[PDB]
Amino acid sequence: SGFRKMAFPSGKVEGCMVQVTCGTTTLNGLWLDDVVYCPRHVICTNPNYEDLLIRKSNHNFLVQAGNVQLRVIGHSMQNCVLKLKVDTANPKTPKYKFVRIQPGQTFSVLACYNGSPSGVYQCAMRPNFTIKGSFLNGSCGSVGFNIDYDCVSFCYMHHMELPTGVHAGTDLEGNFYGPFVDRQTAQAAGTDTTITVNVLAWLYAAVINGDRWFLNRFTTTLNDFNLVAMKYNYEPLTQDHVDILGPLSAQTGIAVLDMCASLKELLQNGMNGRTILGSALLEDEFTPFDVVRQCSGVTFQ
Amino acid sequence: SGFRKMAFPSGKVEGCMVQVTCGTTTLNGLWLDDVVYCPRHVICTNPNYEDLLIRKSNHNFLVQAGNVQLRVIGHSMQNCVLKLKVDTANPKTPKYKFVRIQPGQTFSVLACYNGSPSGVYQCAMRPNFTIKGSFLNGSCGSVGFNIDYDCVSFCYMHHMELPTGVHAGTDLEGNFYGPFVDRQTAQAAGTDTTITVNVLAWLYAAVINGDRWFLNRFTTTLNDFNLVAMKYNYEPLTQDHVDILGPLSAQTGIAVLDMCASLKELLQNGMNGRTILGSALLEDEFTPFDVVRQCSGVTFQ
Repeated sequence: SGFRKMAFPSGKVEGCMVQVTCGTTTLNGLWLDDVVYCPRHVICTNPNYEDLLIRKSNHNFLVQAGNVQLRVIGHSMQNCVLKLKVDTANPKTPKYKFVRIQPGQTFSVLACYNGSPSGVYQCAMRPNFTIKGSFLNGSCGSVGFNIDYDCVSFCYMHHMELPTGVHAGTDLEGNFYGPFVDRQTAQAAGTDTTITVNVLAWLYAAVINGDRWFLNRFTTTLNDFNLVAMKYNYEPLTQDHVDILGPLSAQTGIAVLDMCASLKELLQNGMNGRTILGSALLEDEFTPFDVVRQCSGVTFQ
Repeated sequence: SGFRKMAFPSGKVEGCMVQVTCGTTTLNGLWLDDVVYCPRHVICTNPNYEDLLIRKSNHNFLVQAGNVQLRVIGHSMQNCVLKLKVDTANPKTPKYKFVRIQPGQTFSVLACYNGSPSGVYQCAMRPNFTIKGSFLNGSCGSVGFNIDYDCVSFCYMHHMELPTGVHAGTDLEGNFYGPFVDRQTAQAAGTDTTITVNVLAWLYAAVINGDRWFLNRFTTTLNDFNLVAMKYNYEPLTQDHVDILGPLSAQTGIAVLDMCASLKELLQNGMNGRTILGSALLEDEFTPFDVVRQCSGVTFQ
């Protein structure tokens, strides 16, 4: 019992974190097999990165894997990330994949400085394709990921802080999440929404953990919910959402539409000083999978 | 910028997590050098563990380090943990220490099942020597820890869930945190309090992150604060607390006693629908060190 913002064990990823330096720019790189991935704004000197990259040679890239120099024997650009071919395959290379996540999906971040892992936290991709992360100067290149049995699914590389303090970055093929670019523009996060399906998964987590207050006798149709949801800046709840909550509905015997009625009342009346799962806010950064994982027993390795 | 419940990178500890089986009991063990540490309630069959342990032989203990059997060549009891001498030193043994933490101090938990690491989360030792953790059956033996440069300071081994769903365990010498025992009694958590020094450190974290609302013109003496603190079930604030908040007072230029006056008003008026650092509650599970670490840049490896 208990419920915690849990992150995946980070060792498999720590073994891949390196330091990439070229010029006066130092950031973090991801070393898989004989490639080191890192953000392309490490390239020297309003940019045009194809120009700047042809301007460069391998020996410009200093790659530090712990105490060991790493010799760059080739480079290339893949959208907003640099692929730096090195002469050594990372012996600690886990089985891995590059996958792109949907808004509302969660992942773990291994925040890094100078290729040294600093901390690990769990977060979600906001519906506006930002993440509310914790990053300081030099965290560029830190990656986000999930673990499934033994496989590391890399989904995120960190590029920049947006003026509101939220964070933007790319998948591991270099394609940004959201309408953001790796150059200095006036770019801002669009207005965010609350991930309704996640809040419902969290409420089930509260019920599983004995917090049964918020529940009620009422029920509601999906349409009538979404009419109230939209009013409170909540994502629409789809039939697929309802199906994905099914197993949690089963395990607790509270029908999905019943839980929506509780959410409806929670939105309309607030919480009146009570709390759910140690929180005075409705939490939207736990998916249905996260709840099941943290309430059934599933491990990884 | 941003602020997250961050946990230490867990790889150094994952390399030490093993599986310990004897009888029909399976739990997690900690493999450092040629010792495997684990809770003693793994011993077979109202207990008297000295009796039960002399009843046993090495070959009763099945120790699984991944795919590799581990041969137990000796055992012994150290308070509530079992030390199982094995014939192989853990090649992945990090530099480490066994340290005992004070209530109010935080640590990372690597929740494990069957020696396989499941997740990592940050938590604090409650003033009543419980932790609000996230554990399922089989998490016994999961360890808590901090990392300081390269050194893993093991501070916690998980033993049991208390009737309120909070968690109790020992340091790595087997001495419990709080008045709890590893036998079936009516034991319960005593009434908890809020870790005042931590809430103040968190408020500084909010100020550092632009959340400047809660602040005010007022001030307060330490005595007058504690008179209001005690009323709201908050730990007393000591002069040493005030000194430890010093650097954060400096960095933000809000005197410690001024921040206490804001806390005083927050306790007296509540938050009026606003939030601090994404929370509608005053958070007491970040120490002054945690805030500085997550707002200055400090790494580990």
